[PDB]
Amino acid sequence: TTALVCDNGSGLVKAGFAGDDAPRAVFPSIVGRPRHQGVMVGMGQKDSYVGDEAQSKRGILTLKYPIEHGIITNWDDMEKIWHHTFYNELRVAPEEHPTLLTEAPLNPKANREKMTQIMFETFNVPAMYVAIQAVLSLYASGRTTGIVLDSGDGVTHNVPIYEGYALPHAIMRLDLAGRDLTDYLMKILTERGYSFVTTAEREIVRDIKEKLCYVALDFENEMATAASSSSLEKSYELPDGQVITIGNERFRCPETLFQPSFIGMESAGIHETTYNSIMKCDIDIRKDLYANNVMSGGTTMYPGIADRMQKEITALAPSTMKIKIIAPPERKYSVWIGGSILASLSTFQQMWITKQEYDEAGPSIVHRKCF
Amino acid sequence: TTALVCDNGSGLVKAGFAGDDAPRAVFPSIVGRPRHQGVMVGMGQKDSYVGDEAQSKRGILTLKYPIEHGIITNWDDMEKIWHHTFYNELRVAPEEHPTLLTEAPLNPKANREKMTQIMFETFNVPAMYVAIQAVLSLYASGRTTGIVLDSGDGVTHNVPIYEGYALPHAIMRLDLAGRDLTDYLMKILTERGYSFVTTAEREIVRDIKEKLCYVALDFENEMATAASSSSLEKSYELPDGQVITIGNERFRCPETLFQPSFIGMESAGIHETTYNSIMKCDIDIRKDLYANNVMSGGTTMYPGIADRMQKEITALAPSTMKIKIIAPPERKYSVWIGGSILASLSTFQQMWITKQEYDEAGPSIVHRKCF
Amino acid sequence: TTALVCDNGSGLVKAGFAGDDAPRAVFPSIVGRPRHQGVMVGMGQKDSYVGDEAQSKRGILTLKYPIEHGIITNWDDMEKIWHHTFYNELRVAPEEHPTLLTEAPLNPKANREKMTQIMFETFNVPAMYVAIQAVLSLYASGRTTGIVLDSGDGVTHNVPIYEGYALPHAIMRLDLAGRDLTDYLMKILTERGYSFVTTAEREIVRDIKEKLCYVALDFENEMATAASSSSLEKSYELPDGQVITIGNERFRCPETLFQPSFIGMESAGIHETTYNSIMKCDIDIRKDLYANNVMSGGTTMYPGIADRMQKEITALAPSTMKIKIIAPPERKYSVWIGGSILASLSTFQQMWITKQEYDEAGPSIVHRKCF
Amino acid sequence: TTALVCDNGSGLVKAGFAGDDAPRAVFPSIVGRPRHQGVMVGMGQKDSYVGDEAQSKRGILTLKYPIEHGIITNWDDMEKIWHHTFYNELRVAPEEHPTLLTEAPLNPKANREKMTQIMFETFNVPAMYVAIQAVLSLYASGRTTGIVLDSGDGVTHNVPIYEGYALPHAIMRLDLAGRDLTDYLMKILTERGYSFVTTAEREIVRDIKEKLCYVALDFENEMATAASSSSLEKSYELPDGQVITIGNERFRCPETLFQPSFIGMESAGIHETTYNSIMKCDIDIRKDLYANNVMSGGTTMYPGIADRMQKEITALAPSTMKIKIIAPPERKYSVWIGGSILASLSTFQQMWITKQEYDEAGPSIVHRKCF
Amino acid sequence: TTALVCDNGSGLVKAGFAGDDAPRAVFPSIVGRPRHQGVMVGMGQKDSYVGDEAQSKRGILTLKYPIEHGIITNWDDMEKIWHHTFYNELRVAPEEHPTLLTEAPLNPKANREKMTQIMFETFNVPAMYVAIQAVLSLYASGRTTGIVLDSGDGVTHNVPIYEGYALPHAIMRLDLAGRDLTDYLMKILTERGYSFVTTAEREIVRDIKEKLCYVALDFENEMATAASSSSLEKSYELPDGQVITIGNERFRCPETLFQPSFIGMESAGIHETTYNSIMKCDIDIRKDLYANNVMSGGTTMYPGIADRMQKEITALAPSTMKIKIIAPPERKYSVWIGGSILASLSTFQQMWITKQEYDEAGPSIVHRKCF
Ligand SMILES: C/C1=C\CC[C@H](C)OC(=O)C[C@H](c2ccc(O)cc2)NC(=O)[C@@H](Cc2c[nH]c3ccccc23)N(C)C(=O)[C@H](CCCCN)NC(=O)[C@@H](C)C1
Ligand SMILES: Nc1ncnc2c1ncn2[C@@H]1O[C@H](COP(=O)(O)OP(=O)(O)O)[C@@H](O)[C@H]1O
Ligand SMILES: Nc1ncnc2c1ncn2[C@@H]1O[C@H](COP(=O)(O)OP(=O)(O)O)[C@@H](O)[C@H]1O
Ligand SMILES: Nc1ncnc2c1ncn2[C@@H]1O[C@H](COP(=O)(O)OP(=O)(O)O)[C@@H](O)[C@H]1O
Ligand SMILES: Nc1ncnc2c1ncn2[C@@H]1O[C@H](COP(=O)(O)OP(=O)(O)O)[C@@H](O)[C@H]1O
Ligand SMILES: Nc1ncnc2c1ncn2[C@@H]1O[C@H](COP(=O)(O)OP(=O)(O)O)[C@@H](O)[C@H]1O
Ligand SMILES: [Mg+2]
Ligand SMILES: [Mg+2]
Ligand SMILES: [Mg+2]
Ligand SMILES: [Mg+2]
Ligand SMILES: [Mg+2]
Repeated sequence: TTALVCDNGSGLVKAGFAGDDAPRAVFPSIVGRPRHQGVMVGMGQKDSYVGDEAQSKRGILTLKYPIEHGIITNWDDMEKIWHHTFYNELRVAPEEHPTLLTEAPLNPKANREKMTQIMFETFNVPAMYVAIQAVLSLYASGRTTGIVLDSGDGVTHNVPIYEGYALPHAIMRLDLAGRDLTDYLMKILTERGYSFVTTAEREIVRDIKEKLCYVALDFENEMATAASSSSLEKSYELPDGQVITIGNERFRCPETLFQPSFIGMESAGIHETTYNSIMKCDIDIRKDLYANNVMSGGTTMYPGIADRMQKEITALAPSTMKIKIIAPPERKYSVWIGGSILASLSTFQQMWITKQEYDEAGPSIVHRKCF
Repeated sequence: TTALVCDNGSGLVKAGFAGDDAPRAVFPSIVGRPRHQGVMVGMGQKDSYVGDEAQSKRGILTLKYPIEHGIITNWDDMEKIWHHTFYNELRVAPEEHPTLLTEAPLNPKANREKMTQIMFETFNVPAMYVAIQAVLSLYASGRTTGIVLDSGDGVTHNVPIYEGYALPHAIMRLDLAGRDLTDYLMKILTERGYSFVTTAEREIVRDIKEKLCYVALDFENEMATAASSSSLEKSYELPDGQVITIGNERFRCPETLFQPSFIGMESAGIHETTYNSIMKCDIDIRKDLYANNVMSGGTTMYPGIADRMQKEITALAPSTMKIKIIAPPERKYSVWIGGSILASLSTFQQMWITKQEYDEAGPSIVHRKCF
Repeated sequence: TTALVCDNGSGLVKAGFAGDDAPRAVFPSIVGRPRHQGVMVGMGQKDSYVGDEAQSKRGILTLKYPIEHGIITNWDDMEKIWHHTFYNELRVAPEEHPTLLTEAPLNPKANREKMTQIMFETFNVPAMYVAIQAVLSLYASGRTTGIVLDSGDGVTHNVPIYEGYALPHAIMRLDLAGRDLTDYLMKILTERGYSFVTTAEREIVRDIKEKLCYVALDFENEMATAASSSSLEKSYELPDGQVITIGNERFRCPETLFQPSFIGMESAGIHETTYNSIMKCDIDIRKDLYANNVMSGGTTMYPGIADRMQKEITALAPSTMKIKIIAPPERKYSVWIGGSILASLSTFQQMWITKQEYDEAGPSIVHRKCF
Repeated sequence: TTALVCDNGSGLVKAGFAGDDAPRAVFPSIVGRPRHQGVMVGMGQKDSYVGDEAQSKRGILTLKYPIEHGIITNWDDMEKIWHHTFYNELRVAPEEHPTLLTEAPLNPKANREKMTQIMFETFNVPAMYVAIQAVLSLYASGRTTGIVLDSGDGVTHNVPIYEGYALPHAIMRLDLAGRDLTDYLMKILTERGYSFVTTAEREIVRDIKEKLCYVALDFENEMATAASSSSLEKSYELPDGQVITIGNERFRCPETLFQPSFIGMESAGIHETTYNSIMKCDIDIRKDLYANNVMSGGTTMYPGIADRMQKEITALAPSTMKIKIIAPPERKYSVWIGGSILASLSTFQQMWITKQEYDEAGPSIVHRKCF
Repeated sequence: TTALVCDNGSGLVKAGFAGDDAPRAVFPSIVGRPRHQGVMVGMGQKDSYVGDEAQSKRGILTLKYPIEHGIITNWDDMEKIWHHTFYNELRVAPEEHPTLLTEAPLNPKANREKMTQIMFETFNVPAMYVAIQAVLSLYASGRTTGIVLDSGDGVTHNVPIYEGYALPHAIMRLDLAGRDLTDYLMKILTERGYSFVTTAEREIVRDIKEKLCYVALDFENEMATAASSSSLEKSYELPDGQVITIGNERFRCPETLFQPSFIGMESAGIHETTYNSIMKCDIDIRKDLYANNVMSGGTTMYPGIADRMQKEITALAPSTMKIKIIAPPERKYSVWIGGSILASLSTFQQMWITKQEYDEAGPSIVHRKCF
């Protein structure tokens, strides 16, 4: 019965089977609650919508994510989703086969531990394993050496691996991610009278940025040219047919990844976060890391993110260092892909945590890391 | 013994049984009082006529409605009618079975509360329920999503429902209704020497408008073409054989629904009342509301009301929004039909307020709303 | 050559010049036709008497009013009168100067239109204007805010004006007027054997009521005290010296204005007609209207009409509202006075409809209303 | 000639001179248009009333605000007002001296830009400056550190300032404001049969809430005690002397500020809006912000708003944090007061935008922000 | 006018006068820059805060150290501090008297040279001298023989002195110091959801470790006992009242000094660094060094650092060697104390480098070392 791979991340959940080349089910990790009145209850109707069903009824629901900044903040809702994923969407009964879950590095221990508990107690998972998202992304590329820049709506992080050996001590992690980009866009659009405020509207704004936003190659020049009407300006058609003129914001929003101060984020831009994480490692390694900068995660789907990353990291490094950014198609699936690969590996099977094994050992087992 | 459905609205009362496809008894909610002399009393004769009996003797009675603008202004008379409805007209003894009553949203609480009191104290109703007229209208259509424009002689109102979930916060209500249309017609006909002034005459005028009036598709053009004698002009034959030439008024009266200022009504025309009520709701919903504009209530029987509504709402909305007005046959029965349907529902039975239940709880129970 | 002001109302015609403080000619709008035999024709003699000449020969003429309920019912006769007014009585040739005519609001359009036609075609009027009687009455008072209760033998009506701005939408009009009072008096006097039946006799009865009738302050008490012989009873001396004892009728006739049902008039008494017309207007206005109740028109010459009006309107209104009825001397001339004033205004001259202007434009021009 | 300070906000305009301790002229930013008929035009009379003159004639005008939600929606009308303010009401000729204008943060750029344009092109303003309302409010208090909760009928917003340094990144803004409170009150009063619907009536309702409404300290308990007749109930005397019994609504209306869902406002109550805005800022700052919660703006004149705010914010914060709400007298003038102070500052003079300076630079200059 | 002693180290600057028993001024060598917005400039306000003033305004500043790992990385900022130290904080004018500066051994020559330059060119220092921190520490103890383990937030180093004669050839130096401990603590606290990321927050974390951290005597046993809730766990109260539960980390952070690999530091723990530095020296000396292990510097304020150091160094050495660690009170002032002593010595005066002397000789003079 093989095994199930579930990219239970923030934003979207991507699930499919070990051995598949792509997730079979992709949908938002969103729980929607009937906003007006109470619910109905007596006439059924529903007091809870999940993912794409929440999207169908979006406008009458208060939308909540259970995961924020890579952390399961609302366990009740997350549990509800998990059920709705493989149990309802994939037509899978827990006990049929074991499953792979993921998380971003440097989470609170409790995040992983409680997640595990649920898999074994709420569900009948017959063996489970948790892996670092960035690591999986590298597996998807097939490389054994490089920097993984994994950036979603939850978190942005850098993992450094060299010839199969990870370097724990230099892993970087930022709260700065897609939701901050989204929130910033909601804010910045008030400059032109386009006030989005509800959770439902927030999702529209996300739709906008995923279609129109791009990374300024040279922000200064883009701002200069933005003083003149041009191809910069786009007309976004809303759900109710009214249209929005997007100007400078089309690139100013992505800009925040390189100038975090825009949103109050007292930090370094991702080009420096990356640079510095490389600087933290031995000089004997750095040369290779430079030429294997694997970029993945949905925020890296912005057009030009690779081009400008290349530009700025090149500027920071010595001119004699050759830098190469890897940015394949399907970056949005990279982690999941890695998972499919991982689970299909013969050797890997020894890493499974059997429910019984867990029951015998207890919580702490989920942090073991041999490979 | 099933249950009784009673559309106890202003204007007309339409009663029949739960499970019927149409009301069995339809008649005016009018109380007539012998105008000349006193009454008779000693020789019987009668000091009160109701509905169709008042119509028979119309010309010697002062006619009063007990309900005005959806509010039971004269309880004595309304009580008298209720008796005369099911007790006399339908041949029903209260206690045989429970009954469904209706009202327009945003009434004074006392309207519902006192009505309830009477059902349980004056009559022996063994369980009673009150429903919003617009909601019922939507049930009659069978849709779960849309705008209900319910307009009678009492009030005009807009209710927005989405996929089974009502949106309380955006319900609109106007005093502007059929009696204002009627009163205006009485007034406007003095332009041609046709002065109607009594309550009895008022009813004639109502008869006129229900036969000849129509909604101008393009009011301006109709006024222009009205400068020439044509098919516009009609000869109405009065009760005593004298005839009336109706001109421009044939459409100028319905015009007031779109230009309320004609009667001093500082408001927005119903095309804007509708438009705005949609604007009040989330952009994620508006698209669907546009395509499910359910129009019902007797004033919507004017020929062309749908055509022009379509025209003007289309003009207000974006050209990319598809708008569809639903305007079935039997719009005049829609609310009652919905009631028959509602009462026939198995689930619905839990909503009944048992007389005992009321007696135990008290007044406030009539505003509970779970479903 | 200034201009001519003509209060061409029902009952009496009052004409004088713009700038005069009172009409120069006042006489009945009555056409009398030799009742017995034919006429004479061959020996001249006359087949038509008008106004005061008809009064001279009253007893051998059938008297007809051309205007009834404010409407020119008999154009032939009205035309004849108009000639006899300014042409014969005032010694004026049409073309010397323009003229102001009046009418009660809510007349049939044709009333005004045909009147206009005659002024320009039968006569040589070099510019003409028609004004609402009530409006003019307010001008005579000099106020810019108030209720005008204008009541003659033709009609009774209420006009509401606020700070120079009329409120069309709340104008009230009743058929109930002086001729109904007169007719009722003719009828009620048969109780004591004083049967008046001819048109000539009708005029006597009018003379009676204009001398003896008064408004009961408290009708109930007056009826009670009327059971005892007192100052109530008066001896009216007829044209032939016989005398009439008037009792209760002396106030019971005016009573009908407050209890219209007495004459079959299914309506509200004038105290409620007034009250309600105020209720029809915005709460922000009503307070002022209460304190500016301008009463005018000949029927308001009954002693006590103001006192009782005050009483009953006060009762209807809230005790905190201050009510003041204006009832100057010369109420019988108020409309005409207003006309004199109006015509003397510099600004007003732009309102004249030049004969040529009319000829060019046509009928419809008489309903323009800019000021 | 000093300078002019003009709190050109929504609702009311408060103008006075730099150095004054209070505005000299305070009046509604309302434009009224003769509702019935047309206007008059030819006889003058007026086709436009502003502020207190519109209040005088309130009942015959359609009242419009030009500013809605802090945005000048109707420039024609706003221009008209500006003229009527200092030009007519204060007896000031533009060019005599420079002026200070204000606006709520996060407005559309065009709001400020167009406003500027008018000051320099329509008027002869010799130097102008625009400031954030909340900032000015803090200046009025004299503090350099704190939270400014500025809430009017337009918008509600939170600004955080620390030791003279603003924190742009954590400014909050809500549409939820006084007009929503007012509109809600209009609606909620239909429960007791007090239907207010016109723009004129809306102003009455505002008058009601400004006199009777208060903030429930414990809403639940107030609702419980509201089941019994008590001091809760008040008799409001309307403009026409009729009285209104206000019950639960007297506090249920203010309740919406803490439970926005009441009006469909999918948001957080102002106690959480405030709390969260503090949470958005560094832990090293939060302690001070807690003890300097400066509340201002006219909606904060509701009795008990401070008491309950204190209660709920205290509950949300840790028990060890000391919280202090500043709520001086003259909260309604706070912004203007700050303006007077600001303009009187020597240093501040460098911030003026000279008309010439603007003409040379152009639009963008109005968003400069050095201090 | 005596002389000034300035422990211009990383972390804190401790200044006082030659002859004093303790520094008069102690404050952080931190420069803070207004993080949000720009600054203010025009209204003054300040664009730079130093030490305790930066602490006052901590939360709105980006905090930077100018010294890192014992090296003045940012000269601009360090210069600024020096001014703010004696010039502003101590109320001293440079030229009043000569001054003693310090540094950690094995710095880049330029560190000392540039520092000197500034003292003579930026300031008017009339003679200056630079001494090795460890040497001074030994002077403070009063011993002439021993190992000085001087460990601050900048660097950790070992100096060996025997009977007044230093042994240059065996001086050890590590980057591993207090900031690594601090940074590690920031990281390790994410295990329990306590994410500190800003420079301001970093300072809080430092405050935490300086209050709660201690050195595990037996790390293994502490980890074992840490599996059970006990006295290990502490509740730290943050600046905003929220509390933090510190567990294992309370000793795991100090552990890194003995197992540097925890932070990627491929080195030997300080117990072996010390041991080995002794091994590097002649067997005829080692015996004495063992009995005079002078520990100083702020990181040695962790409770138990002496106890465990004793334990582990004893284990490494032969059982017959007597080992004694000196760990007086005021270890945090040791270097400065030594400086006060040094400057007060008569003989020592010959070591001063006169400004003129420097000007004549040039840069190289600062590395002379006779005594
Ligand atoms: C409508 C929408 C996007 C499309 C806007 C429309 C199609 O285009 C415009 O009309 C531009 C037009 C505009 C153009 C030019 C100009 O100088 C001043 C204003 N924007 C406004 O007026 C603002 C008015 C407004 C109210 N608070 C605000 C807060 C900030 C900014 C604006 C507003 N405005 C459209 C909205 O607020 C509305 C209502 C706000 C939602 C919650 N209440 N917005 C929305 O509901 C969502 C769907 C976003
Ligand atoms: N076309 C796109 N352009 C930019 N960002 C995108 C695009 N599609 C998705 N994203 C962003 O990627 C994130 C969602 O996908 P993903 O990053 O895979 O989520 P997660 O990594 O949390 O599973 C969001 O930030 C989303 O907006
Ligand atoms: N043929 C018609 N054309 C227009 N209006 C009609 C017609 N028949 C009935 N009406 C109007 O509908 C109202 C009466 O029916 P209805 O609206 O159902 O009353 P209610 O809704 O109050 O029960 C009146 O306004 C009536 O004039
Ligand atoms: N003394 C009076 N008392 C009561 N009514 C009078 C008196 N004089 C005239 N009227 C009434 O006024 C009307 C005639 O004058 P008027 O009202 O001015 O006529 P009109 O208004 O039609 O020009 C008649 O109803 C007449 O009886
Ligand atoms: N006594 C009061 N109680 C409550 N609210 C008030 C009171 N007086 C004024 N307000 C409200 O304050 C707003 C008007 O004053 P203000 O808030 O200063 O307007 P703005 O801030 O837009 O200038 C309105 O919401 C008004 O109802
Ligand atoms: N109570 C304490 N416990 C542990 N370390 C401390 C304590 N107080 C200060 N320190 C550490 O000492 C260093 C600061 O003082 P110090 O070591 O004298 O600085 P420096 O030596 O650079 O002048 C920092 O590492 C600081 O955290
Ligand atoms: Mg991801
Ligand atoms: Mg109906
Ligand atoms: Mg008259
Ligand atoms: Mg304000
Ligand atoms: Mg040190």
